[PDB]
Amino acid sequence: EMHPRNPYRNKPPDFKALAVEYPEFRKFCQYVSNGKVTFDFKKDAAVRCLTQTLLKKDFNLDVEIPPGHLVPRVPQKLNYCLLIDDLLKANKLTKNVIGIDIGTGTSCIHALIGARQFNWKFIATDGDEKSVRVAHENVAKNGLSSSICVVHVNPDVKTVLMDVVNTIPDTDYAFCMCNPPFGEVAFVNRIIDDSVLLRDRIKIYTTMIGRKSSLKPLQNRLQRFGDDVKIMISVLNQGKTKRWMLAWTFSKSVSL
Repeated sequence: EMHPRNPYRNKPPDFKALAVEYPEFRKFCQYVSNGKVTFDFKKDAAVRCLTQTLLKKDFNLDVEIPPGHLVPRVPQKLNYCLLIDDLLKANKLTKNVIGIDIGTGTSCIHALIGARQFNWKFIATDGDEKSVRVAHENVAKNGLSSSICVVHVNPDVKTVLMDVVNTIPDTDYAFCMCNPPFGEVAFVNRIIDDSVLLRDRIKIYTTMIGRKSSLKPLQNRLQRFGDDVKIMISVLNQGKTKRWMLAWTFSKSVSL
């Protein structure tokens, strides 16, 4: 009941099998006389290693998450990827899928997961320098330099996308992912300012959102374009997590 096509909905990771296959992960597994494998989720090292192990075993991705960073959760990021995959299916844009990932984080997890599981290509973007260092490192480790292009942006500029879409000027991109920096209204409104430009150059605009009451103004802004744009909102899995997805398109050739 996480997501219909998520491989983790009905095949939860077997921590004993992961312990056997990956020894650096089973140091964080508290195997005891209980007969089961016990795992502490309240320690950051354990969650970091769990994410690393899942990426290695299920996506052939050796990734480093450095200390003091967000620890990505593979199932939820994969849910975002699949939600984007379905809309490309409906609007039949599943040929040469070039997308733009914003705020990739330290690990470009959206870019790597898309390039591995969906064969996508990405223009990846982050505003934090150590994160772009580690992003270049991860892309080069996994050999996806021919699939993901990682670009640093100075966060001072209003534009988040127009400095990026310059990278390849003869391409009309398919979509953009974003995980906003954790207030959010200003960031997403900058994205929307880029959205009223570059109108059909990017077919579908998407972003996650964490703050609850950030939806009312943003949507208020989007419906200010009236019939010119289409708007859609979606949810995530795990229940207790509080994240939404917001998508919009000026294209009439698309259907959210």
